[PDB]
Amino acid sequence: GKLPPGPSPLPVLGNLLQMDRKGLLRSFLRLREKYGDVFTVYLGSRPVVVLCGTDAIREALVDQAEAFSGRGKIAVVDPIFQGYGVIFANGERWRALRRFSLATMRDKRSVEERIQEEARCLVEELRKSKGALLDNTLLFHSITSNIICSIVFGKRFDYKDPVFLRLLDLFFQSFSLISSFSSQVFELFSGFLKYFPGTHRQIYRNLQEINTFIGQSVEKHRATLDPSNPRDFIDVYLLRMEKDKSDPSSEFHHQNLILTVLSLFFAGTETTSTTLRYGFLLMLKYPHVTERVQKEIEQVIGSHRPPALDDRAKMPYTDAVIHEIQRLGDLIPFGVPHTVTKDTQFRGYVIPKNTEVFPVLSSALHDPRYFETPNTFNPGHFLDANGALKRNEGFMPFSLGKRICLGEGIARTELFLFFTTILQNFSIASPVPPEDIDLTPRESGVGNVPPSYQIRFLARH
Ligand code: HEM
Ligand SMILES: OC[C@H]1O[C@H](O[C@H]2[C@H](O)[C@@H](O)[C@H](OCCCCCC3CCCCC3)O[C@@H]2CO)[C@H](O)[C@@H](O)[C@@H]1O
Ligand SMILES: *C(=O)Cc1cc2ccccc2c2ccccc12
Repeated sequence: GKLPPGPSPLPVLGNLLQMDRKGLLRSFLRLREKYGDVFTVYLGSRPVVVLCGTDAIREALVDQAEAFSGRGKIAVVDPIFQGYGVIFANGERWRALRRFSLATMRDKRSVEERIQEEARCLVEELRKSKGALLDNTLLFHSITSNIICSIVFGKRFDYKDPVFLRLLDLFFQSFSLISSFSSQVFELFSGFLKYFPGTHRQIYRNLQEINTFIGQSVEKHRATLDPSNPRDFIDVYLLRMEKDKSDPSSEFHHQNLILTVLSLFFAGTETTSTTLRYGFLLMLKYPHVTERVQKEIEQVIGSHRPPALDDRAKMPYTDAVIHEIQRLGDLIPFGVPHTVTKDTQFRGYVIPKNTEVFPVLSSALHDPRYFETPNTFNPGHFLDANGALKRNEGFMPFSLGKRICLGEGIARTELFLFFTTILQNFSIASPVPPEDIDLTPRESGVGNVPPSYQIRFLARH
């Protein structure tokens, strides 16, 4: 017995009265001030253990990896996934799906070359605009999704493709709704609120419309399949289904196929797109940073050949900028919920099997032990005296352990290549003066959404 300390819950409302009106994160952080780095809060009738500060998150996700390798539910999307797909699977199912998903993408065209192709495509599209004002939200969604579309469907979509844009539109307005205050209220009281209209029904329709698109893509694949030459993620999955016909315990069937594909879209598009969008807002607010990036781009890569992934090792400052963008961006602030896979002894407290655990990544990315000024943009957080890249234990935007972001490599490959290839060909400007640029996110929840802004991409001759 004895859970981490916490405020006295009510039978139904849990700790509702102890919460902050600003959000779940702001509630989590306010309770840390009173109860410390590891506490219990009751979101409704269920208890969750919240983990604050670098040291405590590492003590759980790294030191007791297996115990904290369990995935928790998110109320607004569970109806879609229902424990199927790689993100929300558990036990043997997750282990199977994740291993497959790693091994599949770990090896036609490499993921690096696909990203380079999208980079080239983006630069060509940005030249068209001829240095006019634009909101980069749409294009940043397109490129990120086009990487996943390349991995999954075995091709990419033109930026002004209407069906692509329509399904992109609805898929992305889903993240806006997921990160809303209303959806956070739904997290606590889904048991009652599910029978009533709300954001959750819209998120339901939007994700089902994509599941439907995936479903029929799977069928186009099943019908154009060449076993000798699997073109993408789906083909490899389908061939795996054939190999596991006789095995009754195989997880490689329809529901897992559909929802793993969505999972790769659901996870591998938005935050990447948002990180890039936040990136350029900071790059507008700090032209001198941008200038030493482009200076480093010039020195290492040139202005002729496109940037490649082995240039990163030779570009510590740009790498430090990217790290710092990711750190300050803080796109998944209270992380994605884990559960303990068994009864777990932790920091003198005992966490009962299947209890939900919240690794607050914001409290780690803003840890004053590891960063001088946690609230100020400073690529220097990741630079030593020699101007070399410097690992920082507080840096965990992809979380840690067995559940670490399955697509870390891909993300950082996207981030690097997109940032460098854009800034190689383009200098940036905005009608808003640097010192007048606001960084406060438009929405804050399980995802942070940076405010929308106008930007110029001016070709460099
Ligand atoms: C800006 C880039 C990205 C960031 C910061 C990010 C962050 C995260 C975080 C915080 C988690 C939760 C891990 C946990 O349970 O603690 C996660 C999980 C996951 N991510 Fe990402 N992500 C990014 C992009 C991607 C990409 C490009 C992919 C692949 C296409 C991807 C695929 C996944 C998957 C499959 C999981 C669940 C893995 C599991 O539960 O075992 N993500 N990511
Ligand atoms: O090139 C023309 C031929 O290709 C067609 O493919 C269509 C298909 O109808 C269809 O696959 C496609 O629509 C794709 C919508 C994009 C969905 C991807 C989203 C899913 C996740 C969230 C964001 C991206 O549009 C394609 C047009 O390029 C069809 O196969 C034919 O009708 C047509 O003759
Ligand atoms: C950024 O990738 C957004 C995001 C990722 C994610 C990854 C795994 C599980 C759940 C995730 C999210 C849930 C809710 C909102 C955003 C995300």
